[PDB]
Amino acid sequence: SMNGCDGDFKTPLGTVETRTMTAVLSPAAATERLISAVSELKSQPPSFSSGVVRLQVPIDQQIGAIDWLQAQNEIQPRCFFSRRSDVGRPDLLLRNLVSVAGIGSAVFFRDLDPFSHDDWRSIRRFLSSTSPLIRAYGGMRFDPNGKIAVEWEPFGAFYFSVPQVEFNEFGGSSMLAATIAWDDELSWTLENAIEALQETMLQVSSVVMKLRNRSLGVSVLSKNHVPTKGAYFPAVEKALEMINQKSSPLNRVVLARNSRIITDTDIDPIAWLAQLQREGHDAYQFCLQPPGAPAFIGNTPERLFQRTQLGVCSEALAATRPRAASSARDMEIERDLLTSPKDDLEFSIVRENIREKLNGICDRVVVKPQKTVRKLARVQHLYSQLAGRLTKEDDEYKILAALHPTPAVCGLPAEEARLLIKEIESFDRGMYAGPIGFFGGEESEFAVGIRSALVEKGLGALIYAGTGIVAGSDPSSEWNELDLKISQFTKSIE
Ligand SMILES: C=C(O[C@@H]1C=C(C(=O)O)C=C[C@H]1O)C(=O)O
Ligand SMILES: [Mg+2]
Repeated sequence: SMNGCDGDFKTPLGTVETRTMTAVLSPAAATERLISAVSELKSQPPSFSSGVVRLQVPIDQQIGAIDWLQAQNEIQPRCFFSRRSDVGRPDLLLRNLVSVAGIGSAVFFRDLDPFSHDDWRSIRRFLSSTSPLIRAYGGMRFDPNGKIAVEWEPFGAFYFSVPQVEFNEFGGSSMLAATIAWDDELSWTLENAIEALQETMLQVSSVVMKLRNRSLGVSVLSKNHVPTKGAYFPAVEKALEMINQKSSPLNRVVLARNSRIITDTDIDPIAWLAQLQREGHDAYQFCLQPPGAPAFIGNTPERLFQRTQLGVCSEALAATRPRAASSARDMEIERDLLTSPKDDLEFSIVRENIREKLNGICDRVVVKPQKTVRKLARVQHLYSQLAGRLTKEDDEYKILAALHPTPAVCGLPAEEARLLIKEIESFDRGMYAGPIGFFGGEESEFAVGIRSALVEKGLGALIYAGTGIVAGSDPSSEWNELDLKISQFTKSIE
């Protein structure tokens, strides 16, 4: 492929364009027609020294993108993204993509230095408002200045990629697409790109089985935590005095745990993700797997931001109490959350901090509601949606730079929290609690990379979770909460 960060981001490409083929009925037909479209393009090519050409075949059937991805060979990077069902909740910004899978890279974007405005421009060079589905999938480290552990090395400080071949799932139809990207200045010519693409296309599988199985077929040989429970309690104790004494301004710090599971045979991360998706309501599903890397997957409720043209939306998601088995206990826990003066104050400093980030960029911000409880499968959180209008679409980078990270995954004051995390946590968060999603021309959307796992062949998996330590947090209670948060992974692996 080619690293678009190496490109001349101030010089526009020769073209960025989408070509739609006649619709077919099945994925096997789509794969054959797409092979033919790439061939025809090779024989009647564009002649620019740089460009992006997306060729897409509509499929009349509704096919799950994760089922298509499951059928594919290990052609990396592997991408997956499915936005939230957003059931019943208002869309404050007042054909839609249900899921997308990608294999290979038409162009990728990676650096060891933090994602910068120039990097954002480098990606924007490959997108266009008139090609809405040309999108770059990936994310950014929680802390792009932290020490990178080896398991996170392939991800860099950030990793994005336009798929070589992708499957788009819509409400009542689907689409197979392939993307040709090239830049002679980077010694990745149109002929290089077409040749790489034609090899991948002959490897694409149309045996798209509809998956059902609950058994992943792996035995867990051990489970250990970093930190262990014996190291965690003192760490939370240390944070709690910093908060309650008047030497440290700390009011909130999110402290995380890496739960390591060793398996005999390799976990299939796409199969695992597929099982979280059928059981995951109102959540983002994602996979990011750079070449030669473990697969970063997640099923997260939390939006960092969504942008549609000039409208930007984010949310404040903080505090955690468990769900209860009985209806009366569940409601009592919920009312406790909604009425506690302490929780109100702790949630407010999160909501108001995010509100003002948006307020610094948008003319005016809407907050709705001020405070409710968002109920998930095993936990429930306090919650608030915040939306604002950009003056210009190019302010997208400002949104991203202002919001990541919010106090929901880092803390307050940000400076003192971020450095306590650096000193207390002995593992690399990597892209856990980092932005994960995609850039597009007129639309971009990023989840917060929580409720996620790193899945490594020949090893097993790292399962991540954190909790907000605030005045009055109970170490035993928070430890139990970390177990509840990773429970969607630990149950389904069995
Ligand atoms: C840190 C994440 O949880 C986050 C921290 C919130 C809290 O303060 O409890 C709850 C929702 C998330 O924003 C995680 O689940 O790993
Ligand atoms: Mg807490």
